[PDB]
This record gives sequence, structure tokens and C-alpha cells, in this order.
Amino acid sequence: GYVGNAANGQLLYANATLDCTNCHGAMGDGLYKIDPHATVFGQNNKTLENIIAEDMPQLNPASCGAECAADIAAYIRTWA
Amino acid sequence: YVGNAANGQLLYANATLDCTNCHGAMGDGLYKIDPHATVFGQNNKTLENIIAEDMPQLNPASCGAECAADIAAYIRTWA
Amino acid sequence: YVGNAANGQLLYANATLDCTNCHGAMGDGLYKIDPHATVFGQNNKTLENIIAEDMPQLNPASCGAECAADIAAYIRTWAG
Ligand code: HEC
Ligand code: HEC
Ligand code: HEC
Ligand SMILES: [Cl-]
Ligand SMILES: [Cl-]
Ligand code: NA
Ligand code: NA
Ligand code: NA
Repeated sequence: GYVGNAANGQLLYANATLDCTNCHGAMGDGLYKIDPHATVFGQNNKTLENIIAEDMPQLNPASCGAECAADIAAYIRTWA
Repeated sequence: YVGNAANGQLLYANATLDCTNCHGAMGDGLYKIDPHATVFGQNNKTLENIIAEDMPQLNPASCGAECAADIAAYIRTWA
Repeated sequence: YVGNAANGQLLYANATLDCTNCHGAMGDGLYKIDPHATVFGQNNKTLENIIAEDMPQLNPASCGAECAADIAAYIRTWAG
């Protein structure tokens, strides 16, 4: 399995093109909230990695796939 | 002088130098930085010298040779 | 209690505390922090005590004695 790299995720989350921070804030307390402790996300109870891979960023979800998502997820866990 | 990347990470994020506003957190902002390239600009400068001589644009003298080297050392990690 | 600079780095960058919004990543933001100084403000407080008692402005109590000591230990490293 891939194992997310939090250091990569720090930079990927802040990436100007992905633009996560514009919608979610620096640590998920912006316009749309992210709970960094939750293990299931959305109506389909996806993992953090899969919700990011499949659905984020909204502009173009395919621009952050599985490894990107795994890295970002590892970084998001540190928010708590 | 040999760049210190821990220093470089803070200097790149420095609020006065403000590199991130123009270049993003990892060089994918409005103006791109390619962390793989070894020559930069029309005069084929090193990463260190392009930063020292030309950046930030507001006042290039605010990040001189040592600052540039530390920031360059950090930017390579984006590869 | 002896501050843990590694943890200080994490706390300083935490968006709930939001120290970087006002002070910058290395104390060169809107409000400066001098990492060499040993007295701060008009009651000549220690670095730890100014943070514990007064920062962040949104809610001083969100960063107590331990938090302040860790962050202070990190701030000293900016001198390098
Ligand atoms: C322009 C809008 C927009 C952008 C850009 C965007 N998001 Fe979202 N995101 C949303 C909205 C809207 C939701 C659903 C509301 C919510 O739960 O926060 C959401 C939900 C999420 C959730 C589920 C949150 C929860 O607690 O249920 C995660 C995780 C998330 N986004 C991460 C990211 C990451 C990582 C990026 C980019 C790297 C990103 N988002 C980019 C708008 C955005
Ligand atoms: C307000 C604008 C602005 C600020 C601030 C700024 N730059 Fe730049 N930078 C540019 C522009 C414009 C170019 C040339 C176009 C390009 O290469 O993206 C450039 C070019 C560069 C290049 C060469 C990239 C290339 O491929 O040719 C590097 C490296 C760079 N800047 C680093 C920095 C660093 C390090 C800082 C601050 C610590 C900084 N810049 C601050 C606008 C800025
Ligand atoms: C939204 C504003 C704001 C936030 C958030 C904030 N500060 Fe401050 N801080 C100030 C202001 C204003 C001063 C006093 C004015 C000055 O020093 O110019 C100050 C003073 C300080 C001083 C004394 C510096 C001196 O010599 O004058 C330290 C140290 C400091 N803050 C650290 C922190 C730390 C650590 C955090 C959060 C973890 C924090 N601050 C959060 C606004 C902020
Ligand atoms: Cl970026
Ligand atoms: Cl700064
Ligand atoms: Na995605
Ligand atoms: Na310069
Ligand atoms: Na406090």
C-alpha cells in the first residue's frame, strides 16, 4: 500500500493550483469545515483519502488522485 | 556558503519577502518555479543567483547571497 | 517544565492559534518578534509569560504555560 507522507501533504494542501485553503482555510476552519478526527466522510462514509481522491478539489477532482490524497490526509491528521 | 534548508523553509515563507504570494507554497502559483531546473532566465543563472539578484521583485536586496542559498536549498526539496 | 521546540513549531503553525497571521513564519510579519530579546512589553515579561498571558489575542487562554514554553523554545531558533 501507499502510505501518505505528511510533509508532502503540507505543501500539497497549500498548493496554489489545488487551492484547498481558499475553501477550507489553513486547517479546515474556513468557509467549508473539515473535521480532522473523523474516520468517515460524506453520505457514502468514505475515508479521508477517498473523499479527497474522488471529490476534491471540486474544480477538477482528478487533479489530486490517490497519492496526493494520501499525503494530504496524513497532513490533515496533524491539525488536531 | 552552503544552503541550510531549514532556514530556507522559514525565509521562503517570510511575510516580508512574500515569495509565496507570487510563487505559491510549492512553486505552482501565479509564477512557476521549476525545482528541477539548474539554469534560470535569459542569462542562465543558478537558482541561488536568480534569487539573490532578482527576488523578491519589491526589493531584490532584501534576500542576498546567503538567504538565496538557504531558500534554494529548500526549493530543491519540492522535487 | 522545559519547552519542546519540536512541539513549539507545530503549535506556532497551528491555525487555531494563528500566530503566523499576525507575526509571520519567522516573526517578520505585521507585528515583529525579536528572538534574541529576554524582556517583552511594558511589564518586561519573559517570552513564555507574554505568550501565556497575552497570546493569541483572540483567546489568550488557548495557549497556556506549557504551550508558551514550547513555542518560546521554537522562537529562539529563529535567531539562527
Ligand atoms: C471551491 C470549493 C472547494 C475546493 C477548492 C476544495 N474543497 Fe473540499 N469541500 C468543499 C465543499 C463544499 C465540501 C462539502 C462541505 C464540507 O463538508 O466541508 C468539501 C468537503 C471536503 C472534505 C470532507 C469534509 C468533512 O469533514 O466532511 C474534505 C476532507 C475536503 N473537502 C478536502 C479538500 C482538499 C484536500 C482540497 C484541495 C486539495 C479541497 N477539499 C478543495 C469545497 C472545496
Ligand atoms: C510579486 C512578484 C514576485 C515576488 C514577491 C517574488 N517573485 Fe520570484 N519571480 C517573479 C516573476 C514575475 C518571475 C519570472 C517569471 C517566472 O519565472 O515565473 C520570477 C522568477 C523567480 C525564479 C525563476 C523561476 C524561473 O523558472 O525562471 C525564482 C527561483 C524565483 N522567482 C524565486 C523567488 C523567491 C525565492 C522569492 C522571495 C523570497 C521571490 N521569487 C519573490 C515574481 C515574484
Ligand atoms: C491577531 C493578532 C495576533 C495573534 C493572532 C497573535 N499575536 Fe502576538 N502580538 C500581537 C500584537 C498586536 C502584539 C503587540 C504589538 C507589537 O509587538 O508590536 C503582539 C505581541 C507578541 C509578542 C511580544 C513581541 C514584542 O516584542 O513586542 C510575542 C512574543 C507574541 N506576540 C507571540 C505570539 C504567539 C506565540 C502567538 C500565537 C500562538 C501570537 N503572538 C498570536 C498580535 C497577535
Ligand atoms: Cl503552489
Ligand atoms: Cl515572517
Ligand atoms: Na481528487
Ligand atoms: Na535577492
Ligand atoms: Na496565552
